[PDB]
Amino acid sequence: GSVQIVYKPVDLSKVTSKCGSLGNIHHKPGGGQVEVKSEKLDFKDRVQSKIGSLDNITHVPGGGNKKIETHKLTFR
Amino acid sequence: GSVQIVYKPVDLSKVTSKCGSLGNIHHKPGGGQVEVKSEKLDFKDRVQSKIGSLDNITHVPGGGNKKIETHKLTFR
Amino acid sequence: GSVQIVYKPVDLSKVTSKCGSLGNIHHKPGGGQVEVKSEKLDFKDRVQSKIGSLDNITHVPGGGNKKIETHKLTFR
Amino acid sequence: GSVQIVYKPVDLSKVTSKCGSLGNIHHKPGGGQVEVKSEKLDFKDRVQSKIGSLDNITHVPGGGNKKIETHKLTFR
Amino acid sequence: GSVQIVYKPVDLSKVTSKCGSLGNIHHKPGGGQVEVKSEKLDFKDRVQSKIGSLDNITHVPGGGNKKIETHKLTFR
Amino acid sequence: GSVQIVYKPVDLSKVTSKCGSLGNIHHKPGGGQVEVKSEKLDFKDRVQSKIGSLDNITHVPGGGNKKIETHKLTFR
Amino acid sequence: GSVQIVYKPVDLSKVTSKCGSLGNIHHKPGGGQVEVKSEKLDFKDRVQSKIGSLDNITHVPGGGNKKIETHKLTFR
Amino acid sequence: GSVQIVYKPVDLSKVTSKCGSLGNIHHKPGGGQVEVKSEKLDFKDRVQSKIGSLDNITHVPGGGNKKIETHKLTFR
Amino acid sequence: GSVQIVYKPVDLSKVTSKCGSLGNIHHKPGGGQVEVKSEKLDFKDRVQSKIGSLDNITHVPGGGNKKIETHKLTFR
Repeated sequence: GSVQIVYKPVDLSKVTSKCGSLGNIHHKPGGGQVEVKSEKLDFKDRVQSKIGSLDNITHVPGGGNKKIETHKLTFR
Repeated sequence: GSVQIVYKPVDLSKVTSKCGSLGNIHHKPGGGQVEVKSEKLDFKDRVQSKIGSLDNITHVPGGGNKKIETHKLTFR
Repeated sequence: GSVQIVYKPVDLSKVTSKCGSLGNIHHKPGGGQVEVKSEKLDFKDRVQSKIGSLDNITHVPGGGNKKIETHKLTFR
Repeated sequence: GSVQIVYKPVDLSKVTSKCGSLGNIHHKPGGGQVEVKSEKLDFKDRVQSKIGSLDNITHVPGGGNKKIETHKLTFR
Repeated sequence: GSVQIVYKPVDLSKVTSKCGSLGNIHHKPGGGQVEVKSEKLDFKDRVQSKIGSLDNITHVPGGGNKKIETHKLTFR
Repeated sequence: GSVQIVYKPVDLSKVTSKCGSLGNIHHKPGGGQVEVKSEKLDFKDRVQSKIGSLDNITHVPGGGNKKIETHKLTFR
Repeated sequence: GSVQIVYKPVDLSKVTSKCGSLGNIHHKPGGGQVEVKSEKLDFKDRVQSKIGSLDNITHVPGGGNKKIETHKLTFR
Repeated sequence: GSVQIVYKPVDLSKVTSKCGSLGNIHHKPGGGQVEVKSEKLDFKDRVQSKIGSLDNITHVPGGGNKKIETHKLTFR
Repeated sequence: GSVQIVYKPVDLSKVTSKCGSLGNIHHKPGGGQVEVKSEKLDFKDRVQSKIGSLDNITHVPGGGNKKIETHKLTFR
């Protein structure tokens, strides 16, 4: 039939931050082990994997603001 | 038939933060173990996985504001 | 029939940050082991993998702001 | 006076050990911090000292037997 | 006076060890920070000292037996 | 006076070890970090000292037996 | 004392068979599958193992008679 | 003392068979599959192993008679 | 004392067979597949192993008779 779909989302939004001095941050990790013992790995379709990782992250963004959007229109 | 769909969500919202001095932050982890013993792994469709991970994160964003949106319209 | 799809998402949005002095950040990791013992890997289609990684990240962007969009229009 | 001293301690003793297989010893310390914050130090005569130290000792002597003697004769 | 001193300690002693296979010893320290903060140090006579040290010792002597003697004769 | 001293400390002692295979010894330190801080130091007589050390030792003597003696005679 | 053991068992026995025509023997099994799906095998001390064996045996001895003996004399 | 052992067993036994025509023996197994799927094999001390064997045996001895003996005399 | 051992087992036994015509034996197995799929083999001391064997044995001895003996005399 005479099907009609209008997709018109209007976005005027704002993500903002104000900060003074940002600093004097100390990160001193004391080491330590990670250990993974296994047998054969068998990953198939679309698998996402992380094994035995050791991370030490210092992340000091002045802003660090995030806006995430996902506009979707499926028709069949 | 003569079906009509109007999708017009209007967003005028704001996410905001104000801060003075941001600092004098100390992170001193005392080490320590992570340990995983296993047999064969068999991940199939769309599997998401993490094993035996050790993390030390210092995250000091001056703003750090988050806005997440998911506009969706499915038709058959 | 006379099927019609209009996709006109209007975006006037903004991600912003203001910060003063950004500095005096110290990151001093104490080492430590990562260990992964295994048998054969058998990865097939679309697999994403990380194994046995040791990371030390210092990340100090002046802005570090992110805007992510994913517009999608699928038709059958 | 006409003093006489005979010092004739006779030692016929034995310290002994017999051992079969000695092994399969594991020592896995997880790191971690040790810290000393102070004022002026003023150590004097005959001191034996350890300050803020982190130690890991593995000692597997096949014998490890100890015999200690201290013979003394003071005359005035 | 007509003083006489005989110092004839007789030693026939033995320290002994017998051992089979000696092995499969693992020592895996995980790192870490060590810190000593102070003002000026003023150490004097006969001092033995260790400061802020991070140490790992593996000692596997096949024998490792010790015999210590200290013969002393003072006359006045 | 008519003083006499005889110092005849006979010693027929033995320090001994018999050992099989001596091996498969592993030593894997994970690194680390060290800080010692002070305003300029002052150390005097007969000192043994170590500052800010980061030290690994593997010591596998097939004997490693020790005999120590001292035979002090003082006459006044 | 004068311990004595006499071991003098007399065997005069017979194992016997008489048969006419031995034949018109058919062994016609209808085939068929054997299937074993597994993971890693980890056999240690004294293991005796068979996996997936398929046998078709036709055994037609004209006699097939058996006599088994085990004479034993233990002294302490 | 005067310990004495006499081992003098007499064997006059017989294993015997009489058979007429031995024949018209058919062995026609219909084939068939054997399948073994596995991961890594890890056999250690004294392991005895068979995997996937397929046998077709036709055994038609005219006699096939057996006599087995095991004479033993142990002294301590 | 006067220890004595006499070992004089007398064997006058017989294993015998009589058979007429020996023949008209057919062995026609319908073939068939054998399949072994695996990962790496890791065999150590005293391992006895067989993998994937296919056998077709026809054994038609005119006699096929067996006589087995095992005389043993152990002294300590």
